[PDB]
Amino acid sequence: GKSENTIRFLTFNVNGIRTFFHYQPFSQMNQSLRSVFDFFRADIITFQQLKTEKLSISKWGRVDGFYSFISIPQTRKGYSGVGCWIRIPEKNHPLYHALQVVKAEEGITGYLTIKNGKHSAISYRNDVNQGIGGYDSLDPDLDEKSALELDSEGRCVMVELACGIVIISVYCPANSNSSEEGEMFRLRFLKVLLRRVRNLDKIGKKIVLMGNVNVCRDLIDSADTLEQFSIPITDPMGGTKLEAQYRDKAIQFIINPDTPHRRIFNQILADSLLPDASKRGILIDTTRLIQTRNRLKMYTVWNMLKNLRPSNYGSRIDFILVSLKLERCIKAADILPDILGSDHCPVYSDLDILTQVPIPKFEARYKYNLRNHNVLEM
Amino acid sequence: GKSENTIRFLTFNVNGIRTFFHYQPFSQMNQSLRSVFDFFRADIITFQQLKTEKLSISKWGRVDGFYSFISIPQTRKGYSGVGCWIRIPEKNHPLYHALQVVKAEEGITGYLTIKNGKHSAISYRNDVNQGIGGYDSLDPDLDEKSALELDSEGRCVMVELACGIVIISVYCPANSNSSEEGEMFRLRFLKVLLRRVRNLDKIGKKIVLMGNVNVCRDLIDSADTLEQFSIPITDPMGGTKLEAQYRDKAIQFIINPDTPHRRIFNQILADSLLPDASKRGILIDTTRLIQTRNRLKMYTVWNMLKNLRPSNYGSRIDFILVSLKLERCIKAADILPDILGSDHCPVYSDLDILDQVPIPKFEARYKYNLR
DNA sequence: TCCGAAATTTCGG
DNA sequence: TCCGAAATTTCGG
Ligand SMILES: [Ca+2]
Repeated sequence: GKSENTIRFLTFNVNGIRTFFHYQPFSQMNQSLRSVFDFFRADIITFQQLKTEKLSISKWGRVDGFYSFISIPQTRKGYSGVGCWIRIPEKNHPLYHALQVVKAEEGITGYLTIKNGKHSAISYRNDVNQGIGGYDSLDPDLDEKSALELDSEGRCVMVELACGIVIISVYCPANSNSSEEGEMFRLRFLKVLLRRVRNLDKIGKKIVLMGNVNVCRDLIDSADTLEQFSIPITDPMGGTKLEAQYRDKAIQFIINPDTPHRRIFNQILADSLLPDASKRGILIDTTRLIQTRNRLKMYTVWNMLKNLRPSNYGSRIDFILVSLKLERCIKAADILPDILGSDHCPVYSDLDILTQVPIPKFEARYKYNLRNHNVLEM
Repeated sequence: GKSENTIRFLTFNVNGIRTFFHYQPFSQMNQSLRSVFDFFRADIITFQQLKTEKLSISKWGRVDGFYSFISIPQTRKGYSGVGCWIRIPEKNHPLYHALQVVKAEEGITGYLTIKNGKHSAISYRNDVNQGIGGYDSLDPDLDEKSALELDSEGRCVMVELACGIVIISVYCPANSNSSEEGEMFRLRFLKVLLRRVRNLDKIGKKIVLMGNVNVCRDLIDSADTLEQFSIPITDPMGGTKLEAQYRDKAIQFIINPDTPHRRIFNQILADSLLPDASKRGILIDTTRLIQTRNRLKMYTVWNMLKNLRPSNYGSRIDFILVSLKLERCIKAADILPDILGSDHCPVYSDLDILDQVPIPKFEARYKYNLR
């Protein structure tokens, strides 16, 4: 179970929020996200790949006892989409002032807009009281046209708490078709994201970056590559010995020039296998911290398989990454591969952290005007 | 060489039956389908994508010694079109009573009509002595309008023999423009067709499904996808080694939710790569059975505009599928990539059957009113 | 006579 | 990467 006064972060690539509610035990919960969140005993939850539409936000955006922040594509339906939910504790709770949401933002670039008046619209970069900040040079040749296109697929939601913690929930592109246009989009997204994180860290923000990064960081987290190199997994807790016996191949997995995204992602992890990780990384893999590097077969995705978790198959591309200043707060971190309903499994981590501000305009009830989703609309 | 009890099935996406007669050796046959069928020594033949018109049926629908069953669009000329031809054996032949055509049908839904009199027509679903059967719930919400729309492009011809064999000749939609409405039409056509196959199989018919399915079943039948995954082909007979090293991509190819037509086609294949194919599928890929899964680059279509036929870079979308009840009959099966005349190549399979009547009204002489 | 539940087969990933 | 969810077939008062 979870401790009494810790915040449980939960990430889950549901691969269709409507479809995941068709599996036990969630099929018994009448499509109630509140029942799901109480089932996992979670307080800050992010769901990636919602595959939803604006009409359905009247259901996923109103959760009793929670704040809802949801980002979907502007026009394309049933594609991508990220949601983040912050539990509202009671006034007599010690984490009441900590879990106060002071800001909320959509995207990584800051060029996305929020309703400002009748026909007016202002982006997050121009409003310092609503934008979280850290937009200082995310890319060398980044104009508004490319930044809006980079944020056009509903892949990021940002939430800032009163205790100075910025939660960044991402569903990074995967480039599943192996195209040149898709690979450049993937690399540009990752570089802008990690740069945005580095900017917020210099300002002094405690950063929790979690979600589906679609990047494998170490060789031991790739069932396909371990079979390609004929490396047998005999000891389920023999990860350190495997990385010592195959030190050369473990490093080649990261710095492989055919896969620069693996190198870019490792360059921000302080606990990376690269020797100079502690001199350049600022984020810590919470799951690898608690489970250690000995645990093998610690996979969070089994592509296209929602009903079974086969052996010798799968990867780990779902993470909960925290700033160095939050390493001393990690009390628990694991995965839940027995949960069915998606080709991904949930990942959770418990952190011990221990005037009024209006609700941010990006809250789902305001961003999507849920008070008007009535009969003619539905 | 073939025995006396051997039946040669042949399928060919001619892509314009008039244009296919321009190439060797068919240009010296004076546009005689009888000469073409004798050239292949074939007994049951289906040509897809005829691109003909009602005026020209008087030639393609009157083949000496053959029954002719041709389906074309109602109004659109030079588009789609399917034809099936059954050889009429002599009375001194052991397969004379087996090759008797007892029924014939147009389309997959049965909602199409047939001539009955003067200003009065009846569909195949209402007449039991003309319809083949198996119409029981082919789709959840299928009305008369959407079904006739599904059978409006002349893409299917069904023929039932006296020995219980039902030959289904199809030219399934391809969705070339890659539109949302076209993908739904393709998916609904493929679902209704395969459901009609399972219904006729439960009734007890020995089904032979052949034609242009426009769907790749396995990764090894797609030069495009093999190059996308950066899978080189060195040994032309190393299909088992390729599928073993790339087992993940081979299975993800079948169950990929982004390409559901590949999943739907696989569920009816008894020889599908999935673990439950033996209990779940009812059809056998004759070409894959005889050529085995080792033969790579067994393509039946190539992009002519990109000149990919010389290098044998293409796909296999043309099949001859048979019921499990006909499994022990398959004596030979191969593709014929050396035959010119189209951007596809023919496919054949030999079945040993080893086992008068009024001609159906859908025959070409009755359906299109021939003198 | 509608109703539903167990048993069974088929489906999608 | 076989497995749970969906559909259907069966059974009976
Ligand atoms: Ca709780």
